[PDB]
Amino acid sequence: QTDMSRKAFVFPKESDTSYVSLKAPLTKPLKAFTVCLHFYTELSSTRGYSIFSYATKRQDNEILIFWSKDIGYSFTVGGSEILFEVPEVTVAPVHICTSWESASGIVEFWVDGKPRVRKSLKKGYTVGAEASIILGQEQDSFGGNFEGSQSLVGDIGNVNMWDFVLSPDEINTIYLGGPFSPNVLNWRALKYEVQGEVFTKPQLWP
Amino acid sequence: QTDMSRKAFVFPKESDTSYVSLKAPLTKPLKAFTVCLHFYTELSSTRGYSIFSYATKRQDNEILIFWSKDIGYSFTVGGSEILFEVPEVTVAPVHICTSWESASGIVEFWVDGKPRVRKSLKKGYTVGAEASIILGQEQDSFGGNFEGSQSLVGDIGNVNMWDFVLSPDEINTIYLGGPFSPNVLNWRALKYEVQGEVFTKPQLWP
Amino acid sequence: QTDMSRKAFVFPKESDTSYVSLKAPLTKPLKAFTVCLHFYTELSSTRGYSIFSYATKRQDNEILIFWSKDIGYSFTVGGSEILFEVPEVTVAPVHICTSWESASGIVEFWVDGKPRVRKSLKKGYTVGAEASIILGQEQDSFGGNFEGSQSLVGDIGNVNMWDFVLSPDEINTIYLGGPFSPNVLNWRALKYEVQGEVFTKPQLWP
Amino acid sequence: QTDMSRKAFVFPKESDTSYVSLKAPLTKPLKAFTVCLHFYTELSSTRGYSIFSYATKRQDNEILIFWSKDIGYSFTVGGSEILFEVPEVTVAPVHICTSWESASGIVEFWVDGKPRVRKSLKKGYTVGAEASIILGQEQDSFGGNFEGSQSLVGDIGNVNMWDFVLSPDEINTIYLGGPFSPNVLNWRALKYEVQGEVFTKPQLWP
Amino acid sequence: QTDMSRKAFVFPKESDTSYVSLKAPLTKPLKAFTVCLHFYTELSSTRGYSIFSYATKRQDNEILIFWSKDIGYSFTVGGSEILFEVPEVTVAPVHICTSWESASGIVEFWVDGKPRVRKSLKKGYTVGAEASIILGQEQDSFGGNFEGSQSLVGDIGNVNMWDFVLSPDEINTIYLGGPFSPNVLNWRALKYEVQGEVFTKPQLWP
Ligand SMILES: CCCCN(CCCC)CCCP(=O)(O)O
Ligand SMILES: CCCCN(CCCC)CCCP(=O)(O)O
Ligand SMILES: CCCCN(CCCC)CCCP(=O)(O)O
Ligand SMILES: CCCCN(CCCC)CCCP(=O)(O)O
Ligand SMILES: CCCCN(CCCC)CCCP(=O)(O)O
Ligand SMILES: [Ca+2]
Ligand SMILES: [Ca+2]
Ligand SMILES: [Ca+2]
Ligand SMILES: [Ca+2]
Ligand SMILES: [Ca+2]
Ligand SMILES: [Ca+2]
Ligand SMILES: [Ca+2]
Ligand SMILES: [Ca+2]
Ligand SMILES: [Ca+2]
Ligand SMILES: [Ca+2]
Repeated sequence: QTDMSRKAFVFPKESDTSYVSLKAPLTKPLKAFTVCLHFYTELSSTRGYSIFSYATKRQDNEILIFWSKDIGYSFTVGGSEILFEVPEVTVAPVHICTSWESASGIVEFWVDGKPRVRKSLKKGYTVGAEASIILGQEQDSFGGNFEGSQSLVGDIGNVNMWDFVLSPDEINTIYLGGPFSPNVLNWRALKYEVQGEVFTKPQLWP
Repeated sequence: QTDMSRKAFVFPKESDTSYVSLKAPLTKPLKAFTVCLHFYTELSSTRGYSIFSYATKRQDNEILIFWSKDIGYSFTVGGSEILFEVPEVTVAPVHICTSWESASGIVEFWVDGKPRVRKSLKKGYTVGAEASIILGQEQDSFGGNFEGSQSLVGDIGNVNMWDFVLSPDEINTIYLGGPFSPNVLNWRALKYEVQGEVFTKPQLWP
Repeated sequence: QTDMSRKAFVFPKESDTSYVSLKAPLTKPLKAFTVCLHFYTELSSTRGYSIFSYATKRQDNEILIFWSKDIGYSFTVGGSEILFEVPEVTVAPVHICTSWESASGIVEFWVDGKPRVRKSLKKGYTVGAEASIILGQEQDSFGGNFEGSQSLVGDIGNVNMWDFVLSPDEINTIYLGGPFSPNVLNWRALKYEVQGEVFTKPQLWP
Repeated sequence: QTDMSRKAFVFPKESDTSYVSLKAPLTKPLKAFTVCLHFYTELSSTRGYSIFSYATKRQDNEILIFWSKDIGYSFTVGGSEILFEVPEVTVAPVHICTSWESASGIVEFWVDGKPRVRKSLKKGYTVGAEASIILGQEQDSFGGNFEGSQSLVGDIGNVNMWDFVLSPDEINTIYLGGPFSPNVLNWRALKYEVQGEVFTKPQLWP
Repeated sequence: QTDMSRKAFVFPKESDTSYVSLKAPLTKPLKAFTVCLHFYTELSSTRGYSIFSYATKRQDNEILIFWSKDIGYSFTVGGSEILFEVPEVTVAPVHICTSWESASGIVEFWVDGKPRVRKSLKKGYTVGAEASIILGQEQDSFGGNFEGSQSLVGDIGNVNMWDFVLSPDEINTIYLGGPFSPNVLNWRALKYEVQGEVFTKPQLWP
């Protein structure tokens, strides 16, 4: 357990061996979830990068948040991809929240507290519980097989994960700075593991 | 009767068989009306879509609100079309109010509480009372014959219908969030019928 | 006498025979004046139109306010024209005030409470008193000879006329909505005459 | 002495013989000064014009503020010119303050209370005391030889001149409209002389 | 010791021999530092210029802050360069803070109180203590060998240097004018040496 309030992981330069591993107390498979986080990078105009890699032994992309240059945000659960197009890209810290529900397949994508339209993806699916969560790298296998061209170079922090779907009002308090209690991943109670060239410094965003 | 406050219909993906059917207790033909609603979609840059389809046995487009790509808003009553051009299109939730009067033919179109100029359309017409109201699809016949390329993909809600013309001051309270009583269709007392892949989730707009 | 507060004239569709005739209790010829009004139309990008036509038996353009497409506002007194160029045109309600002085020829043109530079026009002239004032059409003769391509299609209201020149401080209150006592044309005590396809509905602007 | 508060000089139309002559009680030559004023004109997109002409028997451009079309602001003291480039030109009232110091050659140029970078001009010079100050025309000789193509057409006022350099804090109060005491030219105690077609009317700016 | 509060150095015109030399009480080599300053110039659109030149006998570019036209900000420590690209350049006063850490190589770059992403540079380096600090010129040798095309023409002031890395909260107060205490270079206690055509005048920014 570590209180990571006001701190953030920083990946200074592109690398093949830098990443942090988040550990989750999972026991039941997920029928829905919600992931929120902050990050800041200039790469969005040069190439793409991995933002949040959640892998399983049977599926290297169990749930992945990815930025594809010139296209926008890429959101894939269970190997199937959906896109949230973004034309104008301005370099600044950004806050994303994204949720998925099995019973309906609806996926919500919030960017800086403002919601994007709702789309479908993997209706009826069930996400694996025994996962490997990695920041700063894209997983091709369980916790391994990283591509350096998918590295994240910059700051990442404030990651929080639930096992249900957050309502608009809850998403607002999360972005606005209100008190929320995650039940999967908690920034204020993080069990993590550092590997490679990564540092912990005060966060740049408010 | 269903109180749909803070809830909205969501059509996740393009489809040919998804729609909700609103039921109206009409007895006299309409000599004027006013229709208001919220909706949110990214389609406006890809194609056009149906926003509100009100059909009669003799006229498949008794009153229709439609978005034509690259042109703007399309408003047709009794088969006759009038346009409200829109050059710049920004993706976000939008609130539309539109009214029509027979004695004058004047049509008003409000977008996010700001009015567009007044135009003429079907002066002296009389709208049919035995209608079929459909959301998420365009009607070519009484409650049927849907085109998939006219589907609405996204959120729609807060639909309310009167049988007279609302004054500017009245429209304001509806947009600003005040307490009003619709007299044709009431979001707070909706008799509807769901069909296909459609869901009811908390609304995204305030 | 009619109190026209909060009401406005609407010319829904293009026509050749629609207009209202304002009646003025004039006795002395005008050595200066000031005219203010609201209007709202989309025509500004399609063609030109007449906003306020003040005609005399000897001069069909005794004082005329006109929008010439691609050029801007046209202001002519006694047959002589002056232009206030406008490059960017955005469709929305607009408030114009315009004054003329004989002793100096100075003309002011205020748009939405913001003034344009001062220009000269017909120094020493004297405007006729026995006039015909028409809204929605352009006069080629005393109260007649309308051209349909000069029609005004939209809303017009809040027209008020003085027989002297209004100061900046006064113009401000008129735009902001303060109490003024006109002595030629008074919206709150209007003697007018309707003709053709014209209607009276609540005003759209605040 | 005349208090010209809230009133302004207006040059309605282009002319060769319209101008006002400001009279200054000078006795010592100027080793530094500061000039502030308001003005409003549409010419900036058509041609250039003279804003403030201070001439001597030996030097027709002892200190001149000039707008050169497509280039920006032109500032010349003692016959030597320096430029403050301006790319985008928007038509509205503008407030300029400009100062010069001999010991350093530093010139400051403030536009609407915001400063431009500092530049050099005529270090060690000494400005003549027996000058002719003219508004609305450009001087080629002592109080004469006007070029009509250099006329200023519009409003000008609030001109005030010191014999020292105003600090940033002081410039702010001058722009905001606070109590300042000029010791060369004072709007509230102006000894001037009108000639030609020029008028005194209330100012358009606040 | 000199208190330079509210004052700033001015380099009026391009020159080869104008510069101020800041003197620092250094004894130990720097394992990290942070530099903050204000500056204002129009050159950014014409050519590049030196902002802050810190040279050693063995390295003419021990730490240099430089603006390269059409590219953005150039930041080099120990001869190795890293870039913070800037596409749009608007002329106005600007406040920059920049820090470097040896243990991590992380460099932060704050512009007008807003941070750019974190990058790596010269991890494990050690900056020399016996340095020559120059403003307004670029050093090719210890305190000499200036290129005129690298001159800074405009205002510079409020320069402050620490020997550690400032946190986001500290950078904020420094931008706003907080009670910060530098321990290398202090604007409120500057031991400097002036040379050439440079002047000390009140600062232009707030
Ligand atoms: C199987 C879906 C792959 C999603 N994909 C996004 C493509 C946008 C650039 C990331 C590639 C993951 P990978 O490196 O393991 O192959
Ligand atoms: C008869 C008027 C048709 C109006 N129309 C708008 C055209 C703008 C793209 C929608 C088409 C209705 P439809 O699918 O039944 O033919
Ligand atoms: C005699 C001056 C005419 C002014 N004119 C403005 C031209 C800009 C399009 C309106 C035409 C008046 P008209 O219809 O009676 O001839
Ligand atoms: C001798 C310097 C002349 C400065 N000059 C500015 C040129 C920018 C268009 C105004 C011309 C003064 P002039 O009319 O007496 O010749
Ligand atoms: C050795 C690195 C040089 C950095 N450089 C920035 C280049 C961007 C225009 C300034 C040149 C220093 P110099 O004048 O001594 O050669
Ligand atoms: Ca993968
Ligand atoms: Ca990979
Ligand atoms: Ca149809
Ligand atoms: Ca259809
Ligand atoms: Ca006509
Ligand atoms: Ca005429
Ligand atoms: Ca001259
Ligand atoms: Ca001349
Ligand atoms: Ca160098
Ligand atoms: Ca050099």
